Amino acid sequence: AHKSEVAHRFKDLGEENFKALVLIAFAQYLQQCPFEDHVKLVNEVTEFAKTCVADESAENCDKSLHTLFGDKLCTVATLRETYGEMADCCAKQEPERNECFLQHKDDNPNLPRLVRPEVDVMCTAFHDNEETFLKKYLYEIARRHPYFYAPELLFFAKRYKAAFTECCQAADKAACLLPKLDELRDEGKASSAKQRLKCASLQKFGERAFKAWAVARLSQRFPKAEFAEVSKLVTDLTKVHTECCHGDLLECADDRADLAKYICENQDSISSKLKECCEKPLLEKSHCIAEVENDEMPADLPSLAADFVESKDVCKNYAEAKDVFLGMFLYEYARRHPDYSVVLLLRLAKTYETTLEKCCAAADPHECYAKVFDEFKPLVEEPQNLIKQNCELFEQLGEYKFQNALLVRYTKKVPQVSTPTLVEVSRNLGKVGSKCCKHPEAKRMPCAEDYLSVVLNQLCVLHEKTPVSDRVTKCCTESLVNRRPCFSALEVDETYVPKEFNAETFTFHADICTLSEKERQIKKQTALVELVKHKPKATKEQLKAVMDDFAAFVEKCCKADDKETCFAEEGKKLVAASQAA
Ligand SMILES: C[C@](O)(CS(=O)(=O)c1ccc(F)cc1)C(=O)Nc1ccc(C#N)c(C(F)(F)F)c1
Repeated sequence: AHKSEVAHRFKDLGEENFKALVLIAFAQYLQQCPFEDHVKLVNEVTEFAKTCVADESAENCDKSLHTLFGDKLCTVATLRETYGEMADCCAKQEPERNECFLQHKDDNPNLPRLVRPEVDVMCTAFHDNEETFLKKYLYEIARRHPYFYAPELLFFAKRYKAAFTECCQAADKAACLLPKLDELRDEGKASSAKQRLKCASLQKFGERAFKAWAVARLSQRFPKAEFAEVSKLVTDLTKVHTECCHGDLLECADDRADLAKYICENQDSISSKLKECCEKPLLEKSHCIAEVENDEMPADLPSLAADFVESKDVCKNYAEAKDVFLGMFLYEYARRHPDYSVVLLLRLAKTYETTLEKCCAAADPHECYAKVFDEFKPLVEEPQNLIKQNCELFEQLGEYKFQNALLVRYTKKVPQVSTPTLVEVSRNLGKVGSKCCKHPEAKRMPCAEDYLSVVLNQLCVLHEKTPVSDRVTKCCTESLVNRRPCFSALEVDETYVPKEFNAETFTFHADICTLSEKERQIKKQTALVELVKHKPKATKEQLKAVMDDFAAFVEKCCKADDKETCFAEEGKKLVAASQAA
């Protein structure tokens, strides 16, 4: 092992990525902390790290990264008045302190909306002080996204920098800049959500849950690779994410760089698709390897029957190494089905596992588990149908109206759920329609189903913060694999007593005329969830009336050029109609 860990990571990562990764670590633990305080702390930690590189036996150079980083964070976090119960983490020592910070990560920090300033003013600040502009980005995203995959946030940290470098020198700065920023915002929300699911799996369901997931996905991605190679990649990938999820970001970034390096040096044994990625710089290389197209599978792969049902050693091999054998099953089933969602492949492996458990205790196990693959049929057909059915509804409704349909459905199922959580989750589910229905069938399932997992997990973690519905808690705690059907099965809450009516939540203001079309949609969708919470028995027919009427007076008052009287009177008609009943 290494004398001085901060020295080892400092020299392995280089100064620039060290400081950026420590700034993220700090920002993801103490989300409410001001930017300038975090930068000062990172500066001190970094100065110290440099004394350790020069001399590894200097005073505190042999402490853990968390002891070093923890103490520095607590110089500003022991402040209970301006923060809160983050002060109690500083009453603990490692490793209990880090565990405390991990458990206090807030998925919905009460933090200001991030308003985007004039392209002209953004561009001025960028040339003025480049480094600080980019630290500000790192900081703002990390405190709002406490599980953002740190190494990818650095890649995320290299691209807006490229965007600003290029677009601030363009003739039309805004035409260059905005679509690049819009695309980075969306893909960043997708990245965050994707990583929250990896962490939720690791932290709540264990390393074994995560590995089976990795075996399934990497076997689809690298179908030419040998099981022993996939297994090695799974081990290295699992160690990387366990570290980031456990707040060991320096180690996480280092072990990821090592893995991308390993992958590119063993390319002929992994995938035929890695060529271009492996010529890119470190950050875009790692990103490219992570998003790479599936390799084409080998041509005439055998049936899998002779290794997993017909063989006389099926029950013996399972007994002697349950986990690598099932891993082998998942490797072989998943390589052959890039058209199956990861979550479907994990269900198939569980059904095979539960079948061996029952049948390897029978008279002749072979006669018991003989028709095992036959039982996969309804498991396979079921996602296919939901997706066919749901994509058809999408085509006749369009994204926006599709979202509204889910808002109404999901509000009736679980009306106790926070309104901003219902809006976000339904809108994002509605984004499955756009992103996945555009595909031919055999590509649809992984796209639609694996993305639902990401979105339902957001629902689970947002609801976990302040739980309000036992049934959501149940679906969220029961399994990972069984989450989508546990949610689909939920029926309309009859027990739910309607909400009283509040004028304010259905009264709008002129400031809505200044918002983008999208924000204005989000506003109407918010009002729509509140409508259903007020009258949950209302018919789809009734709903569309108040919706179209909402649209007309938004239309009418934004073109009324008066004294907010438009948004007042039309907000008084709703207050009068309610006081009357
Ligand atoms: C004017 C400025 O505040 C310059 S800056 O203070 O150095 C800064 C840079 C990046 C930030 F995310 C926040 C603040 C700025 O660029 N702010 C800003 C605010 C919100 C968003 C968003 N979304 C952005 C963007 F660069 F990310 F678009 C930038």
